[PDB]
Amino acid sequence: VPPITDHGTVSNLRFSFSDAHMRIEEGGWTREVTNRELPASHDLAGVDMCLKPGAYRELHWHKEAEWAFMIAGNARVTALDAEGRSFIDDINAGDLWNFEAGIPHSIQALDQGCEFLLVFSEPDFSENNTFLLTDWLAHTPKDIIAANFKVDESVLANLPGKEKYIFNGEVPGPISEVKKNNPNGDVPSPFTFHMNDLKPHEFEAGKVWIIDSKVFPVAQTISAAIVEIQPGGMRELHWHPKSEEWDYFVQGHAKVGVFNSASLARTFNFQAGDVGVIPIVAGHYIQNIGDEPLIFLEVFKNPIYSDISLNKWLATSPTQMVSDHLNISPETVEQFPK
Amino acid sequence: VPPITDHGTVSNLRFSFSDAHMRIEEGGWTREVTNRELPASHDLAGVDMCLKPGAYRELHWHKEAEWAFMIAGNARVTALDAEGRSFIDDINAGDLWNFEAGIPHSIQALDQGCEFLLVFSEPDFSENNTFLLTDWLAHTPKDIIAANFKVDESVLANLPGKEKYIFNGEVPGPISEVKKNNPNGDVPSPFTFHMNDLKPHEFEAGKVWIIDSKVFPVAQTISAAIVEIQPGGMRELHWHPKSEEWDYFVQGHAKVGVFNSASLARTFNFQAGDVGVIPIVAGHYIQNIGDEPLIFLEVFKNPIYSDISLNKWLATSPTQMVSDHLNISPETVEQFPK
Amino acid sequence: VPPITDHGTVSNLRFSFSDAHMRIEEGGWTREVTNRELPASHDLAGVDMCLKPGAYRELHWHKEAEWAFMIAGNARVTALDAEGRSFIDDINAGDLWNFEAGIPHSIQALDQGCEFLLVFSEPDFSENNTFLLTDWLAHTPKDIIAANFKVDESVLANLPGKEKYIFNGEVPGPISEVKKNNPNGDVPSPFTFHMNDLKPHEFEAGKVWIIDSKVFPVAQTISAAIVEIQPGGMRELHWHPKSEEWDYFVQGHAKVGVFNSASLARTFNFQAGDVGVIPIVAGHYIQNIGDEPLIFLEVFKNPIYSDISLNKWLATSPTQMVSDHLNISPETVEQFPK
Amino acid sequence: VPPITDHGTVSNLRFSFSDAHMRIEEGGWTREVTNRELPASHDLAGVDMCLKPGAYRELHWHKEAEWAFMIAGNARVTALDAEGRSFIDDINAGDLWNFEAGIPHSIQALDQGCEFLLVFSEPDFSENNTFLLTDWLAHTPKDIIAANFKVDESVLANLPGKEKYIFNGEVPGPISEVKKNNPNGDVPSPFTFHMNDLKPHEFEAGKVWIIDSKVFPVAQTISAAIVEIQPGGMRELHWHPKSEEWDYFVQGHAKVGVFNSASLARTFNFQAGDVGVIPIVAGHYIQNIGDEPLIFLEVFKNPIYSDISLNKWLATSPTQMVSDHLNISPETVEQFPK
Amino acid sequence: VPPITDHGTVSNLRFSFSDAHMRIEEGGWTREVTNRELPASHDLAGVDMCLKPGAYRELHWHKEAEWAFMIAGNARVTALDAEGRSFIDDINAGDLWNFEAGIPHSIQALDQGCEFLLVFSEPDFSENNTFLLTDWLAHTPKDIIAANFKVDESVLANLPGKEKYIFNGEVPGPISEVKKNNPNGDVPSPFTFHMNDLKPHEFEAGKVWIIDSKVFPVAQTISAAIVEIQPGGMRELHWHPKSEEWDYFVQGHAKVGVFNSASLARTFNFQAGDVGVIPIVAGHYIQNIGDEPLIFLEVFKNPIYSDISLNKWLATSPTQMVSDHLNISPETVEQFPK
Amino acid sequence: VPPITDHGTVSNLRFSFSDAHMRIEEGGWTREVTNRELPASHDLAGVDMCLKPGAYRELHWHKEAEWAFMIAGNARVTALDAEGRSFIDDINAGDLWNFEAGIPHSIQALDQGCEFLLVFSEPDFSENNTFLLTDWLAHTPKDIIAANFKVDESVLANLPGKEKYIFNGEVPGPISEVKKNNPNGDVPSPFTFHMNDLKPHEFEAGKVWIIDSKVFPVAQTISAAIVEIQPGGMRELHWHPKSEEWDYFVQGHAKVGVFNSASLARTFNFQAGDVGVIPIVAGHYIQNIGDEPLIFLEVFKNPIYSDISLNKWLATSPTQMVSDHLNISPETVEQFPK
Ligand SMILES: [Mn+2]
Ligand SMILES: [Mn+2]
Ligand SMILES: [Mn+2]
Ligand SMILES: [Mn+2]
Ligand SMILES: [Mn+2]
Ligand SMILES: [Mn+2]
Ligand SMILES: [Mn+2]
Ligand SMILES: [Mn+2]
Ligand SMILES: [Mn+2]
Ligand SMILES: [Mn+2]
Repeated sequence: VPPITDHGTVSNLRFSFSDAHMRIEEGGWTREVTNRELPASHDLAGVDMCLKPGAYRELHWHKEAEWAFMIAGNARVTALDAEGRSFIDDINAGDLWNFEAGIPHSIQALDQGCEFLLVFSEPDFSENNTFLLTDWLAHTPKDIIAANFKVDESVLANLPGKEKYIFNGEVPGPISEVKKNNPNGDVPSPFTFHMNDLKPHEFEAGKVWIIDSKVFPVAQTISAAIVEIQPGGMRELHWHPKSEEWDYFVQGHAKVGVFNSASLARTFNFQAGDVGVIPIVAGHYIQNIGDEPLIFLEVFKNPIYSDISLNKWLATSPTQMVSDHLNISPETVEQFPK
Repeated sequence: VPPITDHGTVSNLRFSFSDAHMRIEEGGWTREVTNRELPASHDLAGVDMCLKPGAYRELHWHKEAEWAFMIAGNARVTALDAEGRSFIDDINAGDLWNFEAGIPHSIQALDQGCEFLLVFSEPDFSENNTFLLTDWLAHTPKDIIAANFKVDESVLANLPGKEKYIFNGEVPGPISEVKKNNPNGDVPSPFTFHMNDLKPHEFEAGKVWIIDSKVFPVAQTISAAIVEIQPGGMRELHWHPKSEEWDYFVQGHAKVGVFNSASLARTFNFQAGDVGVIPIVAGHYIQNIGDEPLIFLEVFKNPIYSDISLNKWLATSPTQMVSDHLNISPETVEQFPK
Repeated sequence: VPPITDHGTVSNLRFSFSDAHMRIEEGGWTREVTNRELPASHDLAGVDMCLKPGAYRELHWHKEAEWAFMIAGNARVTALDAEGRSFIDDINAGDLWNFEAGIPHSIQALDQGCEFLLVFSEPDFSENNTFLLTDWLAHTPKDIIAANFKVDESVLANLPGKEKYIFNGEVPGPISEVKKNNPNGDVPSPFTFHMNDLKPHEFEAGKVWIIDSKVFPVAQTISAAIVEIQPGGMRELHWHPKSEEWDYFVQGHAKVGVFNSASLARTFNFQAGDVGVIPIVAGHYIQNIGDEPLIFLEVFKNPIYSDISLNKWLATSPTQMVSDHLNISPETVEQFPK
Repeated sequence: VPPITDHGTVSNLRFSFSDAHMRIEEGGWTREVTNRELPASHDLAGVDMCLKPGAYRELHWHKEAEWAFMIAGNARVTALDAEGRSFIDDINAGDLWNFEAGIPHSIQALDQGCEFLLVFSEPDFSENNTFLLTDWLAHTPKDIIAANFKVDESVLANLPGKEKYIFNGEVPGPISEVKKNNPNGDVPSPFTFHMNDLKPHEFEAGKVWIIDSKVFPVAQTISAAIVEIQPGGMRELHWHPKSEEWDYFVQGHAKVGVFNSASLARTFNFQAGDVGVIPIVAGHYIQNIGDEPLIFLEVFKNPIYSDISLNKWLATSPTQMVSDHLNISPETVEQFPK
Repeated sequence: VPPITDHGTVSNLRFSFSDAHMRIEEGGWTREVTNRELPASHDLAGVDMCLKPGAYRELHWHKEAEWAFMIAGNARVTALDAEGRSFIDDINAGDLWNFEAGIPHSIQALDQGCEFLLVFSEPDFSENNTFLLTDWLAHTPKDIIAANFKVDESVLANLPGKEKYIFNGEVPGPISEVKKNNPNGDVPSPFTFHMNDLKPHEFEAGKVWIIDSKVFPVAQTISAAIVEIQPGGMRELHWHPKSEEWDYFVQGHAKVGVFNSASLARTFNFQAGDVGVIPIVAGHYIQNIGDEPLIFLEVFKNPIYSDISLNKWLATSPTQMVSDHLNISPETVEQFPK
Repeated sequence: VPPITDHGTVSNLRFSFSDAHMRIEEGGWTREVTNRELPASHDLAGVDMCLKPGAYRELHWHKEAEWAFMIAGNARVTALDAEGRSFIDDINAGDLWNFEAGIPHSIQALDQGCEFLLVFSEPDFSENNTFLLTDWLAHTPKDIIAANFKVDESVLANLPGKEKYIFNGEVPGPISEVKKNNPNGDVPSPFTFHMNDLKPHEFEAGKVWIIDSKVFPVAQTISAAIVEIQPGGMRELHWHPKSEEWDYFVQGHAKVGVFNSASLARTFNFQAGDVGVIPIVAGHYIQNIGDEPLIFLEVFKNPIYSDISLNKWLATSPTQMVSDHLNISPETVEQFPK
């Protein structure tokens, strides 16, 4: 039963990962929520990926930018930038990584295994359309690859003739034991973000970690806010002035209300496996309706996080004006949060 | 009777605000010219709005950016930026304001009433599709609103159940009396521009006030030039190398000739209240053909104003080249203004 | 007969200037390759132009940005910027010029005649739809032109009533004797790039000059790399992470291999007159299959050049990782170029 | 001052031919209203053309189908169908003609001169991009034209090198003196409709002539209704179930009210020479608000005319239903016109 | 856990009505599945609507065509065609109705209440964007309505100023005593289809009712197949050569396998509330995986039903060919069903 | 060197099959020309296919329609229609076949081998995106297929795990000994057209076979004209009033001149392997400039062939009109061909 205040035609704004197709491979599985599942999304698409301990996410690159939140476990990522500088790191649950457009990279689960959420900067992304190393070489002439590698063709007899995508491997050693020497050195700012290094803005019902370009300098395309709200609390009525919002609910149960313009309003129930979308500058709230902390990510195709809270808007507006607006006494306006 | 020099298929570039449907409300009226009326417009849309003394344009926001030229009267504007800092000011005829995308604001006419022109950073804008405070709260559950405001549900019984848009109010007190304290402070650069602060570039036939981001720093999306051309004068043949041009004619009568590419040319007569469009990098002139000084706004979806004049181009081009081009002697080409 | 490793549906990527329609004029000829010829090109379009000694390319402008490589001969360019500062220079084979959007300019061949390649910042550009001075003036009322020049209309009796486009003239004098005085002075950074000022990056089989905004400051829209590859040489396997690639072969014979995503691969034979396109972030190689040096241009709609080589990528990647990927031992992997 | 019952954003639906550019030629003039003037039109475009006595509209053809209503004067039209069959006729004020897609034809005014309205089956038509006989031959090699006509090239010496479009001529002789012999014979059904052959449907306030494919068999693409409404009369509330409606107001002053769905309503005043558009299945009324008979054409891109009257709908609806809907007693519902 | 025989990226093809937002009214409720929920749907949109006894679905029309399947209960429909002929009928569960584009109609539940499925001839339809009688009259001037009904304005004082959409009423009397006298008579063929008049085609695993234009003459836009499959049964491997398929599952549990081209295949699990889509000419099967009979609707935007069965295709094909294809002996090919 | 009469921007209208990628399979080869090679084509796409004697083109179907011309050799086709009726026939060079949308079919070369041209009813077609029998079953679960065929899964052990597309087989026996029995019988009209059954209309320089739905009833989507032009002859100036033209040149060298509207004209040379495009209603000619007869196919997405010749148009127009048009004498006009 929807609220008495819902009205008009608003698109579906919710899709569960459990309704997504499961590509299962030895060493892990993958599934995605794209604009082919949720057409209200115009900026971002999400992939939920899981790797068994030591399993590879095959070396690859793509036209889109990658933003990743570590759901569980631990993993190692490697990458190379456009100036020939290399990057290597290990991360645990709660951490992020970020590869801007066309930056090649790898992921390998460590002893714990891993599950992570990836966000891609085009709404029509697909994991089955990424540029894979083994696919690339499987479709390059062996004389050409031999000339490139400066070796003889016989050495390349056992190159795969078909991609691996996600495949099993052994847990690697320590970084200092595996890191390869590069005369260009490392990338000047990490492609990774370790989350204890940031402390969250605390509000009444919970906490918010804001990770944008001002916190994570390489993240020039996608930014996010990790929100944790205790039971009975609520993310207050607000909107984002610059961009559509793309949500992934990590844990808990929420009631989400969205008001587009023109008497348009809809309310949805979200839970821990769901992706949601808030249209651009649409006014919305997210209320905890479960007994455990509600954790989710607001993600945006925008290097800068920004939002606007209704309470703040009214607090800075002349009191007689808000009173004439809301048909409530100035005295009662004066007691709203500030 | 068009000039014999006109040729080819050129879109219509003229539309009168008097030919737009007028939304009249208790306390004011509004009418708009968009790509639903002038499809040659690809960047901007115009709104002509009128407020009775003390009347509010309801607290609201939109996805688009706002640029406003004050036609008549006086008014007060309030706003809040993305970092929580507030803004309040009074403006008179000739002044400007600017709200970048998603910045909420209110307008209240003062004792004189006011008429103003608003320009929006999308060609398909509509005043009837704005995000209104009362609409938002009318479509939010009352328990949710109460929890947000941290008050009891009964307090919100007299909340409007329907938008106000433009409604009557009493002329407010002085800012020094009505302003609210904000621990975040004021916005660092005003959302307002007082036009007496600006000196015009003066040429033979008139004056041009140029207001772009180097003059009006918050205006990062839309910039403009106010042009006044005396009787017998002309805006010389020129073009803008980076963007389409959108005109509003304040006063006077003009003959405007536009040359798109490929032997396409069309001539229009404009008068006060007309909206016009010059295609991107199209060559054009604007001649005063009336008894009175001609005043209009050239407005652009571009942070930097720029143009290129024909006479300057020829004066800097080698004389033999201009001579071979125009079949005119070097001596008289040397006679052109520089 | 295509290689066994090619697979799938890849668009055509090759189009010959010899297959483009030739507009012949008094004083020169022109032909173009656009997405009306090569729909896989989404960013840029190419124009091949030839001018007889002393011949004019008519004074003109366009919405698009111009990046030009001088194929043969010598020529003079003139231009004017938005701040009223002028530019004039002479250039030889191998030199470049660049006029950003809407910057008006002219070209005149010198004693040798000239042939040059122009690349434009929209894939649907057209040489037959540029903004011509005489086309403009032929479609402006003569009273208006008279007022603009403030001459009497008698002087304008011989204005062309029709474009000239490309017309004959005398080889002009030295810059020092023909240059016109401009109180605003010259442009602060040249619209020209003399290739003798830049040393090539040299690798084993050849050389490449990289010219982008860090080398050629006015070129904020288009960048390029001029590549020369000795017989038996090859441009090593790589991709461009940010942009589509647009190629013009100057001289020689090449075999070009392209790997799009999803096991998509195609091989092409390219020749002296040919235009090619490599899709965004597509992996590719370019092998010289002739006995004369292969010269070509990689051009991009991007102010910064960027690429990533497979050799460097594997070089910076952990050896066990590369070995697990490619089904070859660490020992032979340790033998790849770096 | 719009009715208080108007609401919401409705496109502009009115455009006056007097605001369209007038292409004037020796022997006549032309002007058009297309989606470049009235973007709410998605099906049809209008042309208002005037020919001096004996004047030709040049032999031509186009991709679109044209429907013509003769406003004043008399004319002769000729055409050819796809089976090699020819057609020739004379027509007067009030008469129609119809040329399906690609059917070539000519128009020549007779002694009175003529003005006529043409309607075209694409909203983006323009008269300046029609296929002209002289244009065609002016851009065909003269040897090719010579071989085609089986003649030698010097008779083609005075072939126009440029179109004629509208040029002067002598009022031709009688058809029985002028008709050329065609072994394929005449077309089986005339490309013309003489309006005196048609009985009007008579209603309370006026007359309706309905001409669709059941009446005018060749007009398989465009149909129409000529409506005349007496002073004080009204075109009753109705809608057209299958297509958009395109109007030309021949004479009088009208108030036209349009209701799209979702509480969207707009009201316009129309006068002679105005073109209007009613969106698909939109409900509308047309009231005469002048003292002279209101005459206009409702035109549709549809071979069959159809409409549905509100009064008829209510009369055929169960009385308790109409009452339950309108909160009016059965006693009153039984009194509506049926 | 998907089958291994699945591969590649196929859009989501399943959406549950229970995940669609519910519009609740006094007397009924509504919910829809469109391409805002199911973007793979390119032809049709679905509405699940339920009415309380005596409740009206308001008199209305829409630009799209309506095809309706009666899920439960009984109801009365009324309509009017383009020739002024009337229609009224009652239907029970399992029956259909059909209103082509713009045909006005009403629905009123009888004593039992009703639930029905509506399918509309555009994928972006919306129940909240329908043309309602009262919405229309609420936005028509009262003087205009007074003239239209030929009554004085005092009678129209109680006209709704706002839509009703779905509202309560009394179960009406028999058609014979409530039917209104229309001098134009009844429509020539009913807008209704009583399913007991049609015998199903029987196959061993179930039954198929095929309803297209040859059986239901007014239904010229949408046709359907009602399929019932016993436990252990299967709708054999087949495709439809001319159209997309739009599915609504009435009862049961199904496993549906879809094979698009190019090794793309996906399998879904369907049940009672679900909507599905089969892309055009895609090969598919539907297996009953429950204990109860599986009942569903295959619906098409196509007046004629068509399919092609794999078994028949192979049976009519030369056995040497089928054997050469499938690597099966001829004798085994000879025992496939035919 | 293009004619003096060419002018303006025309798309490229030519592409050679020799420039298309050739997919080689044991037993044959295939290559295609689509809008990824020739973006001016908006209706049709071409495939050039060659099958070794006895080789199969795998059993398949597609969304688009097939119209095919037999270039050389002989072949056998099989198909099944939507009413369960089967078709089988063998054909030789010069014959056609036609399978409407979604009609499944097979091709097998006979003793001679075969090469044929296929034309498809969408411009973005690709042979590598066809629905293949083995692809379908290889991506269908084998339990499902076994239940479908009512066999044991053991039987399905050797089903391919991958498409066959083009594979070798033995040249089959006579139709009467291989045709399978079908209780529904054969299709009422053949999907094949034997060209010896058609007499060509003979004109002066050559012959024309016109094959459309009035000649070839199953061909309701694509029609064609086979044109043979003797040396020194020419296909006269003409245009097609209803559709774009798609050409394939069987034999010879041609000069083709195309006139779009608005002074747009371009001329191309076509030869033995070329595909061409003529825009809709564009006026054009095709002249033989070789020493052998020029044979080509004009193909159209239109069930009815139609064209309009300039000579017929002028012969049927009043002579004074043609004379005033062309500035030619009435007597010289009267000697034009008729
Ligand atoms: Mn990745
Ligand atoms: Mn938010
Ligand atoms: Mn300007
Ligand atoms: Mn240029
Ligand atoms: Mn490259
Ligand atoms: Mn015409
Ligand atoms: Mn009407
Ligand atoms: Mn309905
Ligand atoms: Mn089916
Ligand atoms: Mn032709």
